[PDB]
This record gives sequence, structure tokens and C-alpha cells, in this order.
Amino acid sequence: DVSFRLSGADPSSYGMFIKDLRNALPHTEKVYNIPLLLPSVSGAGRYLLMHLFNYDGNTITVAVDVTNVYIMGYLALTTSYFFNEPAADLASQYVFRSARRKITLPYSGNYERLQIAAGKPREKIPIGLPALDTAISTLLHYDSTAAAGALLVLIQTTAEAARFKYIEQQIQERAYRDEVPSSATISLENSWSGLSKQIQLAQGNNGVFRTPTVLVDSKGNRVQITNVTSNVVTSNIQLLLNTKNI
Ligand SMILES: CC(=O)N[C@@H]1[C@@H](O)[C@H](O[C@@H]2O[C@H](CO)[C@@H](O)[C@H](O)[C@@H]2O)[C@@H](CO)O[C@H]1O
Ligand SMILES: *[C@@H]1O[C@H](CO)[C@@H](O)[C@H](O)[C@H]1NC(C)=O
Repeated sequence: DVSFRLSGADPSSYGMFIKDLRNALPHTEKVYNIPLLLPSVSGAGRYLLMHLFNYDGNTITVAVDVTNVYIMGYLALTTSYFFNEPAADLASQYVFRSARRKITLPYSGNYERLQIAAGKPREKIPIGLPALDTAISTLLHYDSTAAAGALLVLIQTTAEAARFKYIEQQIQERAYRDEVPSSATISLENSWSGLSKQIQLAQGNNGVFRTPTVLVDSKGNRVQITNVTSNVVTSNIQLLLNTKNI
């Protein structure tokens, strides 16, 4: 399992959590020095449990699929909650079985569905460590509209930061003040599967992407990624989604 406490948290302790979360995901191979997530993991071993604690010390446990870093559901007190999707229903056969009750959320876990439920796109929802404290608090008692926004914060400040060094740094900059994600952050989230695929196809193709990935950069300018020498590949992406799952 991995853990993070918002009480006393700083950029340093958040960076330790994100390192722990990365190191908890199994791999047997690296591709261009980046860990390649497993094609599949059978049984309960396919779920990592993240124990998150709000500033007041209350906690939820989040279940993460180790092959794709997708959050499946979470436990809050004696109630489990799962996204309305087959992967999550399958996860509910393995995790938080001891919960008194299981609620299926009224939406799947994809960004588009969550944004619909929350009533706003990611671009307008501030993220940061204070926003993560709020999200944990919100998830502690069921409210499916408030939970959608909370989950958009939770996904970005955990899974997306594990996947991209730049996003981890963006959250560290928001340790004590929330701010909506940069356009580059949104860009990277949206391109993770694409990037992971192109880096894996570059093996067999002399480090060259079969198809170029379009991204927005730090200064807000729109760049094209064509090969593994790009900073996105050498210094940013930390985990690769297996092409078997793409
Ligand atoms: C990173 C994380 O924990 N969660 C989200 C994913 O939920 C989401 O994936 C989508 O949701 C499900 C698979 O979980 C599926 O119904 C969709 O087709 C889609 O793949 C993803 C993109 O919205 O964002 C991740 O970060
Ligand atoms: C690889 O990407 C770099 C930019 O990071 C670019 O300058 C170079 O021309 C590209 N080469 C190929 C073969 O794509």
C-alpha cells in the first residue's frame, strides 16, 4: 500500500508519496529507461490501495488498477464506492469486500463523464494540495455531484502526477494555493495513452514515432513530439501504458 497525509504536507512529502505510488506499480521491462506497465495482473494483485488522510486525519482508501493507474473506487468509513464501468465492477469483487454497503457511482471514471457530472471541465477546477484535502473530505460522505469534482481533483493529483514529472511539479507549486491546471497539464493527461503507444512503437523504428503526438508546452505553445529524444520522453513521462491495453 502507499499513504499520504495532508496534515504537515509540503512539496517534499508529496514528492515522496508520488515516488512511492510509482514504485508500487509493477514492471518487468523498461522501454527507453521508462517502466512499462504490465499487460495484465490476475486477482487482487491488480489493485493498489492508496491511503489518503485529510488535514483532520480522516481517511479514504483508493483502489488503483496497477496496469493503467485508473482509479476503480474507494472506501470511506464502512461504505465502498465504485465507478459505473465493468473494470470497476470487477475490482469490487476483490477490494473493500468487508464494507457494509457498496454504492455504484452514477458515472464511469472517464474525464468526459466526470466533467458532465461535476458541471464543469477540468480547465475550470482548481487543483493543488488544499484541493486534495477538500476532495478527501467531500468523498467521506456520499454526494454524487460533489464527488465528481472531488474525483477530478483526486485523479489529477495522484495518477496524473505519478505519470508525469511535470504534473507532480505543478502540484508541488500548488502545495498551499490551488490553481486550475496549466494547458500543458491538460495536454499531457489527454496524451498519455498516445505517448505510451508511440514510445513503445519507436522501438523497432529507430526511436522515431510512427505518428507524431501533438502537445501544448509550458509557455502555452503547441508543439509536435516526433521521437524519443524529446524532453517529454527523456525527462517527463514516468510510466508507460502497455500497447496490449491500447
Ligand atoms: C487516472 C485515473 O485514476 N482515472 C482516469 C480514468 O478513469 C479515465 O479513463 C476512462 O474511464 C474508464 C476507464 O477507467 C473508461 O470508461 C473510459 O473509456 C476511459 O478510458 C481517464 C480518461 O478519462 O482518465 C484517467 O486519469
Ligand atoms: C527529434 O525531435 C527533436 C526535438 O526534440 C527534433 O529537433 C529532431 O529533428 C527530431 N528528429 C526526428 C528524426 O524526428
